[PDB]
Amino acid sequence: APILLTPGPLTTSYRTRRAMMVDWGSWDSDFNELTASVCQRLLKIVGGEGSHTCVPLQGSGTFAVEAAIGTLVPRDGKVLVLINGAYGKRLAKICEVLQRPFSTLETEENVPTTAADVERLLAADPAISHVALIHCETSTGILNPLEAIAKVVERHGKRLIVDAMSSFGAIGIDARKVPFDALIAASGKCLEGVPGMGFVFARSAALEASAGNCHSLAMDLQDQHAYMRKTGQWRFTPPTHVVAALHEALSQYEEEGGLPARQRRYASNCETLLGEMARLGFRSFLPAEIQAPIIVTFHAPRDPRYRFADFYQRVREKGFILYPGKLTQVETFRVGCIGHVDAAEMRQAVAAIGEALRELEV
Amino acid sequence: APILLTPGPLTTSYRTRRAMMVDWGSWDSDFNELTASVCQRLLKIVGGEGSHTCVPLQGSGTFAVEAAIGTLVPRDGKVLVLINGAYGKRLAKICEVLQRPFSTLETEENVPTTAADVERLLAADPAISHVALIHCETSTGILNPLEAIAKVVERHGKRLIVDAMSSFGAIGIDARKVPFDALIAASGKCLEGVPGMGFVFARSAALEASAGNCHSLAMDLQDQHAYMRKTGQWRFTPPTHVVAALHEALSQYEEEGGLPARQRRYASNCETLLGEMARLGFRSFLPAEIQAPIIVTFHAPRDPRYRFADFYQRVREKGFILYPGKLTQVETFRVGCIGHVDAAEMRQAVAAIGEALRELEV
Repeated sequence: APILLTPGPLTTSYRTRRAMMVDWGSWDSDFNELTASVCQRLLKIVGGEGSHTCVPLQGSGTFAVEAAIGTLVPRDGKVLVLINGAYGKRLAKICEVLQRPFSTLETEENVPTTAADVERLLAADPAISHVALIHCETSTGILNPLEAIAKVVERHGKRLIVDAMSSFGAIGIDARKVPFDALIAASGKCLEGVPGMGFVFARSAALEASAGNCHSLAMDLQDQHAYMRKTGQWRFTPPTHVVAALHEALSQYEEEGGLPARQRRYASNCETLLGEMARLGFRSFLPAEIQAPIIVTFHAPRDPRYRFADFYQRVREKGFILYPGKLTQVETFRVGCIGHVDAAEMRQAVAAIGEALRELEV
Repeated sequence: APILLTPGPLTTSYRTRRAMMVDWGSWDSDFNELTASVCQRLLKIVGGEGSHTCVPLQGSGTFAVEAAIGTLVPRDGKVLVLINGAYGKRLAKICEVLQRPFSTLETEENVPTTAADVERLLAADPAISHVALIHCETSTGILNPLEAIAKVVERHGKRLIVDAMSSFGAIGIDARKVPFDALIAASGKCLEGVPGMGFVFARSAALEASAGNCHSLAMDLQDQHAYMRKTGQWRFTPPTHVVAALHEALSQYEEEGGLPARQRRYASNCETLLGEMARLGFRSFLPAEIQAPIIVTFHAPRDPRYRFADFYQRVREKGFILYPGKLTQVETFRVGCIGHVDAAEMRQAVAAIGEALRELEV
């Protein structure tokens, strides 16, 4: 099994995988307990103990992003979508599919979404009800300044929907300090669970009033929450093994020292990565002042010999799975620095990368 | 870990769980291969090699049922929903939420949906475009006669959407003999995978023409299929470990002798169950002539001492998790006979049941 240097699904600890060796009953109180501990550990992290509720959902994070747009953004609401990358585009496609009146702020891939340009467009038309953005655009690993953007959004009585899939668990987000109606994350990223379940931190009072709003049965967070309030059970088949794994990964996250411990490791991995790759002659697409310690985009070698598909295949053989580029304009590739990986796996990865290239991109 | 005598999530083999000990890359060709083998093994079973395509989906089977109603049933289409149980009700809620013009045939819980009453209502109004039903209502384990109903539906140029979640893998369904536009199943039932992914066998030509129809991004089987045609990849995060488990469970299903081998075991489990429970003084809710070998509903003991929650708890301690009743009118409970369980675990379960009751329901 190669190490996965991707934005998830990623390399998980074996504790994490062990947890899946157990079959649970979805009706069973033990599983009801498991579910509740997961929700409360999650709600603990985001700092939403008083004001929000953690609604878990089957499927990927996109499922839960849609679920949140669907259940919280009303029929008569306009959303500003910030779109500085691929995740941002998905937000646009989701509002459209839900035919939700919406408006787009595309700010190109190499530069952050600014509080400033969010300010002007908001001032224009009080029509807009909601603002939606991605915290970390994994397409390039740009970190958007959410705290600056949240404050600017709140200052205008508009409401924030934050996609924190790639960043939740690793970049500090505190609910009482970053006002939002919805933060969405998933199981298989910075928390280091396996993939297969999403969750939404929704404001208690927004969700309670959202009864009937959702365009979807399966993705109705109000119906989901209400039923789970009542019975402690999921409406529909839960992915039991995924929830257990996430519970166990949450155990490890707490043991290791929480967000700061997870952030320190990733920041360290991010450095070793940039450090070693620079020493190979690689340029990062982003300079350090904007670079999230989640995933690094690197300019492809100019060498007319360079083939990503080749380069990927040789590095796999040496025990490391990298990630393709996602930019239309300049050829690149990506290396994650997250999951159950330390500074020393990073340098072995770069050393492998170097070896792969010497057969024969120069 | 107790044995799960439920309709799933259920007791899985350990081969199945072992498969999850591996992290896969969603972009990785190995995982692309894994995904394709799963789809083709699935498409093989339902007999849809020539006419249908297996679209896999994240989340539970309900997610894929919605996905199929959403992507295949047009804006200008009326659906007849057959509703002889809880699964049937969900179908009604889904068409409503999708605001799909629809109509209901409720036939009570103890008697099958008949080809005859489907015939009349169809003749009434050619408005109806689609018919939807559950093959096995797990609420009672009634088997609906789908072959009789399919033929009656086809005979009227209407189109069938079949929820086969509880029955697929164990009751014979052949595509060239049972005309349908969509059969939906999931990973965590009669196939004995773990839960966490759905799939839809959609008619090749219906799905190809469904471009844009879906009410959902996440649940758009056309967009999902098209993208997977192109890249061999899932649009969004796949639950890699779930797909691997299902692959491995599909391996075992093929080794053991396919549908007939799976059916023989379950029919045998079903007998031992009925056999032993009768010998305790239990009455099944259904007589043998209608009873699917999936799950058995049993009349609760009349004894004013009887408490399901108590009865459940003691049987758990003895290594068996049963299932609550789901009927509004008469008190019952349910015992599954599916998953990785043989005739001899069935009799140990009944013997435990007997023991649990002797402390002190009489």
